[PDB]
Amino acid sequence: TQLEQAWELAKQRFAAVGIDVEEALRQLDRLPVSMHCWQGDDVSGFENPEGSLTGGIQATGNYPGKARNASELRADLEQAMRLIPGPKRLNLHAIYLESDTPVSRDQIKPEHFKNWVEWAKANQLGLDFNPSCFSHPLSADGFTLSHADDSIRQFWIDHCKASRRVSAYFGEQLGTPSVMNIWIPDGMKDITVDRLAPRQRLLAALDEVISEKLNPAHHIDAVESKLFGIGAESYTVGSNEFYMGYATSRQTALCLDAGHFHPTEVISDKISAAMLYVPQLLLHVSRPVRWDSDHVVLLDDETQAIASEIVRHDLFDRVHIGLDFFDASINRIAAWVIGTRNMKKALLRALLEPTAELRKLEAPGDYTARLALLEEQKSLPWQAVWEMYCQRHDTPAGSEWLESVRAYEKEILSRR
Amino acid sequence: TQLEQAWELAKQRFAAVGIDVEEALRQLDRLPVSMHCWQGDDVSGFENPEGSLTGGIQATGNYPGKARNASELRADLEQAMRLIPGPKRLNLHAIYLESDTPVSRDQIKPEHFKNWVEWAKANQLGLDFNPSCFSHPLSADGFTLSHADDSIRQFWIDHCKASRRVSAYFGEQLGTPSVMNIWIPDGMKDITVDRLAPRQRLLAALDEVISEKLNPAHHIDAVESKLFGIGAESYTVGSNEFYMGYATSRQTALCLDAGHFHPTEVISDKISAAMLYVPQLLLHVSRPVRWDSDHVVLLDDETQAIASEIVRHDLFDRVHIGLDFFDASINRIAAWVIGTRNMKKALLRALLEPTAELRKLEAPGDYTARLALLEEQKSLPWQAVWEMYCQRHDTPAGSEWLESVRAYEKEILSRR
Amino acid sequence: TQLEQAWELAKQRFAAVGIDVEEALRQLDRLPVSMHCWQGDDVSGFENPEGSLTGGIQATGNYPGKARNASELRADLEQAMRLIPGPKRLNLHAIYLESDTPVSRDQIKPEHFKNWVEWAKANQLGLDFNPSCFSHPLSADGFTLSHADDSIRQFWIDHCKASRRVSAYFGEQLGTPSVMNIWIPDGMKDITVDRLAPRQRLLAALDEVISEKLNPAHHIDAVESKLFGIGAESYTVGSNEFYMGYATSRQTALCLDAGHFHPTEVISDKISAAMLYVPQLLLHVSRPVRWDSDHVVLLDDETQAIASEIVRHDLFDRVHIGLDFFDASINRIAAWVIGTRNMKKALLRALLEPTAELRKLEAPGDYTARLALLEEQKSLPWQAVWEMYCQRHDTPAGSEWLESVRAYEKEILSRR
Amino acid sequence: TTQLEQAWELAKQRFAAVGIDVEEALRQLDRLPVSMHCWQGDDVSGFENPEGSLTGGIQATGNYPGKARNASELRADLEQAMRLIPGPKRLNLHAIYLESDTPVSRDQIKPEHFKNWVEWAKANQLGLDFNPSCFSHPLSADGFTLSHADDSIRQFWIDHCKASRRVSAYFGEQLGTPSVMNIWIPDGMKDITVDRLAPRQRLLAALDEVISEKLNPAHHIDAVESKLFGIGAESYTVGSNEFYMGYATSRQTALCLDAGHFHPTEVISDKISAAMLYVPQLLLHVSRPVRWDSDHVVLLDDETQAIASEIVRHDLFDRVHIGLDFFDASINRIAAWVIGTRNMKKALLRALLEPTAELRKLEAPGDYTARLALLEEQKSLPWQAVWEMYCQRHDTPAGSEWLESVRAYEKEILSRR
Ligand SMILES: C[C@H](O)[C@H](O)[C@@H](O)[C@@H](O)CO
Ligand SMILES: C[C@H](O)[C@H](O)[C@@H](O)[C@@H](O)CO
Ligand SMILES: C[C@H](O)[C@H](O)[C@@H](O)[C@@H](O)CO
Ligand SMILES: C[C@H](O)[C@H](O)[C@@H](O)[C@@H](O)CO
Ligand SMILES: [Zn+2]
Ligand SMILES: [Zn+2]
Ligand SMILES: [Zn+2]
Ligand SMILES: [Zn+2]
Repeated sequence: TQLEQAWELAKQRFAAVGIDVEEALRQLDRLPVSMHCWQGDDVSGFENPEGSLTGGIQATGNYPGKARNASELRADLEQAMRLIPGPKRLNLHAIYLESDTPVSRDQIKPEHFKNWVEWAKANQLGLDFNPSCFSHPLSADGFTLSHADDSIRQFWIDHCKASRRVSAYFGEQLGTPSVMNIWIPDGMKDITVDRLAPRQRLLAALDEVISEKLNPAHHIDAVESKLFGIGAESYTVGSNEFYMGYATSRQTALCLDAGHFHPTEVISDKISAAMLYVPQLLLHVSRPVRWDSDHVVLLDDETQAIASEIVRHDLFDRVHIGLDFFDASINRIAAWVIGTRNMKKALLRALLEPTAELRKLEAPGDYTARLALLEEQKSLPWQAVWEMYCQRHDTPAGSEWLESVRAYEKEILSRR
Repeated sequence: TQLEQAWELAKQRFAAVGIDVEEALRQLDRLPVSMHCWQGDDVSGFENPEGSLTGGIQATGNYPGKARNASELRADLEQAMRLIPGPKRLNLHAIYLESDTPVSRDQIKPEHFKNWVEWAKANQLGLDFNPSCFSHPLSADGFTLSHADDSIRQFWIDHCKASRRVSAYFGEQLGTPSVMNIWIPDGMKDITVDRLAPRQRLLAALDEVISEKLNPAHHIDAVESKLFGIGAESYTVGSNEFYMGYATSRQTALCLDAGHFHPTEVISDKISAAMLYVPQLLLHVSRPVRWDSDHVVLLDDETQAIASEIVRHDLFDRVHIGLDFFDASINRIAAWVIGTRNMKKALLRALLEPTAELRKLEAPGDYTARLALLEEQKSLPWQAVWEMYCQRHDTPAGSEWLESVRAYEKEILSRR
Repeated sequence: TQLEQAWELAKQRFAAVGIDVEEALRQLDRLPVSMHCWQGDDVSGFENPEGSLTGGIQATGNYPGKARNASELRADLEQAMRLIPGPKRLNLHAIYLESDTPVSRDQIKPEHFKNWVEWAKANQLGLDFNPSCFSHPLSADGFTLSHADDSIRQFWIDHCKASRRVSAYFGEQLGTPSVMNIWIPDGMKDITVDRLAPRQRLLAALDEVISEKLNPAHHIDAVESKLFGIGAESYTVGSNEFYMGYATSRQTALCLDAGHFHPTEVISDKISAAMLYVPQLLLHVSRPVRWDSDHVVLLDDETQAIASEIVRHDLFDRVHIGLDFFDASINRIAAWVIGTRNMKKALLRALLEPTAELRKLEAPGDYTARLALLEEQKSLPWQAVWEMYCQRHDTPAGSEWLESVRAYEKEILSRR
Repeated sequence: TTQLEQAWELAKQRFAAVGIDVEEALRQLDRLPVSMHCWQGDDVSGFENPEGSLTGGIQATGNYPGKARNASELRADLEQAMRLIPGPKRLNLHAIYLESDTPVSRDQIKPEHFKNWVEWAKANQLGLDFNPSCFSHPLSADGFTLSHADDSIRQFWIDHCKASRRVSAYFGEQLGTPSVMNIWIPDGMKDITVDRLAPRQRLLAALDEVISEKLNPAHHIDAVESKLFGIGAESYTVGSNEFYMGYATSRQTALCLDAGHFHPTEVISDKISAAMLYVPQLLLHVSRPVRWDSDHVVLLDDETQAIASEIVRHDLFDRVHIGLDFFDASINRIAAWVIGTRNMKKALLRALLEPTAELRKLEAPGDYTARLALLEEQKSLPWQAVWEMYCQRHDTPAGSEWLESVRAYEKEILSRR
């Protein structure tokens, strides 16, 4: 009732401002968030779980309950999924393959993802994918695709090519393209003499990695740039410009990770620029805290700004919204929960924006009104709309979800 | 009715989290916001109205309607005040003095501020003050109080000494101490050989400037650092360390300006640290956009942070909340309206936080719940609380205030 | 004699480390620096000299002696040039035209630059050009090529196409291609609603601007990204990505200005990535000081970094080196002097690097040798090498050149 | 003569032209010791628990072989570096570097657990500086130590620090030079924080407790080191800049400024003149951050140079304590120390060779053109020959050759661990 009242009051309020709450909700239903699987087990995977996170990335904290196998992960995702309203997808890492016998990265197969697929099918989730170019013996020098050693490079070329097939298979089965993100950690710790050659090797390898033409309705290739990593602070082969060059020149999607840029730099600004040269965008929405730290997405400035950028431009299809974080210092199910929910709260908010009006004031140089309107948006009752969205998806509206998380912990997590 | 309705619902919602919205309102009214006079006329002042803004600060935009005299300013202020709910104060600069005849900065007197005082009483506003140490022949070298020339330096000293006397007068008259902030533009543009001599002279001058012991119930001295300014980019005499040092040893108030630090640096963090060392804090809430640009204050991450830090620690007495912006690209009144309501909105939300519980969770390492609840706070119905606050203060609840501005503009600003 | 000896020694030290100093000088002679004309008059131009620098760019300080016409400018330039060893070019702005009658920027013609051309011929200078998209009533809104108004746009587009015609003229005449850079201040000062449309317009306009096919051997087009400017702090139409995309897609040259990026962002890193996609690069070596302040180029980390990347990669043809600074607080000739000499020094030091060796150490994981070998170069006698370069070029090797300035000052600048 | 001699003589003249006395410079360089950090020798592992994980928000990156593994190795390693670095040095010790047969609780160390250090110090003519170790420890696992809400955890840390003070004083007493004892804690939060006051308040009262024992300034100086953020502690730092500036001022302790502990673009060279008008002394942790407090080797760069300039400009020979702070585990540790050390010294030399008075004078006259121009020209003045001469005079290799030695030491020695 309370929700209902609150909701009805809000319907009016916004109605008065040319804002349709019901259309907003419906629109929110068209914006699936691809939840990254790796937040479930600290990016450990099933190749070699107990094994060491490498690649300039680090999961911090020692919170208990990480999932230890596929079975647990899915149980975890599910618990998470039932507290997050609306559309979601699952973003899988090659290292999350399910096999009886070990599989050389350069030999993976669709079959090794069969259980995921099936589960996706039963959970009504699309699947996204990623070759795993880190935490590997051959990723030990700090180079994979750009590595000078031909064999090494080949092996990474081979892994990604195969990964494309797994992806293609995902969409074939699921009926939704699987976006396949290519992120390599390649780079240097200190003053480099040759940033050139390594960029060149990368270029050619990427080239080779994409050679195989696959059906766009099943699969999409994306590239992710990064500024620096722990242990590779000085130079990243695959820089922003490198990939911009690449995505543009080869027409692949471009992945923009919110924690991968310079201080003060924001990907929300990059969206509109990039969409004029690259077919599609993949966004790894992350919260960086002074480094690509991978903290949990908040309902904050940048998250909201990203959201607006998407929504304002009706990028329902060319933008694949993903999450990218891995906080190991809190309950991971909650992490996913909070992050996911925030992303959606940010999208809804953007969807409740009287954008045409504002676009309008703006085009007219009425910057006073622009500012004023945007700021007043913040005090409109959008919470009421969020809470109803939750309820229509039979998801807790408020803090109560924590209880569910606290109960699953008790019964399941505490015994791992 | 609707407000009353949303109000009532919010009352319960918050009550459920142990928050008494009524109390919150009462507390808000204990948090005066000191509106800066200079946004009204782009810091032109009345000594030399038309006659260049200098010191590394600048007002941008050529939006019409700026006040041209004290009369216009008070009128503009008043319009602003009626759209801003609750307690406010006016923060004045010396060049805003009123005299028939010109007055040397080194010879200002209370009396050049009499009108101000009477208006202040009429409007039930408190007054704060500031020596004007820029826009002046005597400051064109880029040094005032740190000036090598004994004469010039003496002039600035004397000017600030007189100032304190003005300020002290305000406190006496209004029954509320007047905080007088000390801000100099002293610095260098390029590579500097000696950052020491200027600082030594600044130190000596300030001591000289505050040597006259005045009644604390009437006046308080504050000092504000800065990192860089246009045309004094390389070095700044009164830096952060300089003034933390000064305020700490001399026991003056410390002034923290949100647009005065390094990229990513935040004053929110500084509050709790500084207060452990200085007797009072003066906050210059400002929005920087890649420089000390003085844009209008938004209800954003940082402003919220600021509000939270104050409130969480019951900083009602020791913190003097001020604004510091000067957008000349939009309507000045709106500027003040958006900024002040934004500050108050942040405080109010801060007042509606279940800090005790959060504190307690935090104190137990319950970081999962801290983050969750923190985040869930963002969706509690504070907006209903704000709107009733606006209402109880006969202030517009929403964007309708823009119509008042628009009206005033047409009928009065259009005529300037 | 002293110099002579210094040389021999240096000559030996270096050979001792696989470095041929003769060969460096030779190489240095293959690296011209394009001196920006605008430093001589604080970007006043001849169109409307006494008129007002607009564009989010600024010139600070009030150092006397500014040139006020082509004559002075060329006079000041020559004094500079005689104090700067080796190759140079002049980079001209459209507003530096010479006409008896005022010209609409959309109608400039080669003939408006004939004097510059003949002067260039007499001084063995190549010439570079730039359309002027600021300090103009048609730029007063903060938009030019991306203006929503078709006519304004048109105006700017037109101006640009004409510019290209002047540039080609230069190269046909001079026998070396003129690089024509396109920089526009378009952006917003505050929170922007629509970042997409202005970029779409920009895009289209650009396409139109470059439509007229020119002789590559005479003319080259370059686009220059920027992050933010004063009074346009919140969003910049031609942001990094926009032009990265653009240059790659249309295959124009990319212009990298060292003062246009985020804090801590460096163009030195961008060189080699950009070069795998764009056919050419134009560098605007500048020194930002917490904003694109345009201070004089120092022989510092980034300047040196920039030089290394060029040299390391033998980008003797695809990279066009130019300066970009305008300090109005010190003698302007001095400014060019210090600036270009510095750039030249950075280049030589880079040419003195035992690159093939370091490259090989780094290819082998010999990071220890790398780092040490890198820092030791800093103490080899490159100076004996520089000073000889200077002697051979009949330029002061040392600080003595300050005297020629001081004199010129007296003698000339002093009457202005 | 030797080429070096030639080149020296030439510089000798060039510098005398600008009024600089090269011999005077070298003399001054010898009054500016660089306290080398011991932890670069073993990736901050310590001896308490040599392998067993670095914590507190700092990390050593790189898997370069050879790390020293005990006080003997460390000492030998330090020696090799020292022979390749000219002039004055000091050694900066951390408590975990203690030497004991038995295991010692941090809160109970004693002067006796560093006796070998002291002895070797006198032998080598090194003054010793010190530090309590507040990380890589079970009682520091929650991320709090001196500011921990827990009374016992707090007490523990407090006790260790108090104790650390006695060792430091004992170092001073023995070496005849005060030992600067730096206080750095990793205290902070990884994520959004509710109560930034409480901890800071606790830290405050703890510090007061920590320095309540009156010791001989001639033997001991307490310094406090602020930090912005650490890995796993990115969002809040108890001992923030303002925290310690306020602390050092109000308590008159020295203030530690770590070149890698501040915001993007923030520089410590700027802080020196400011800081010194309020605090008695300064301790500098010259370090090279690369996007985070990563502890990369100090180079001859813009900031290192500026740091030096600021010290030398104000003849800060006694109130400024020049230390190094870096830990790169991806290259030969000896080389690391060597590079960093000489670099600092190179910078210092440059400052000594600068014509300050004239520069200062131009500046005081608004002759900003001369100033800039002259600053730039210093840069191509042959300070190098001077440096090569400082090297020779201290029987340290002048150039790159030092690498050959590191090479050989690694072959024989390092290549066996
Ligand atoms: C697991 C995943 O591939 C990874 O987080 C990348 O997206 C990258 O952003 C981290 O540097
Ligand atoms: C007008 C006012 O005194 C001024 O804005 C100062 O507070 C300072 O923050 C600007 O650098
Ligand atoms: C004058 C010149 O065209 C201009 O400075 C541009 O290069 C741009 O870098 C300034 O923001
Ligand atoms: C080992 C040493 O105590 C440590 O490096 C501190 O100085 C601090 O700067 C690292 O965050
Ligand atoms: Zn990512
Ligand atoms: Zn201020
Ligand atoms: Zn430029
Ligand atoms: Zn340190």
